[PDB]
Amino acid sequence: CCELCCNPACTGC
Repeated sequence: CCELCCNPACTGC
């Protein structure tokens, strides 16, 4: 998770 994206690629917010 980066900020809002908790996907296994940081592209799922």
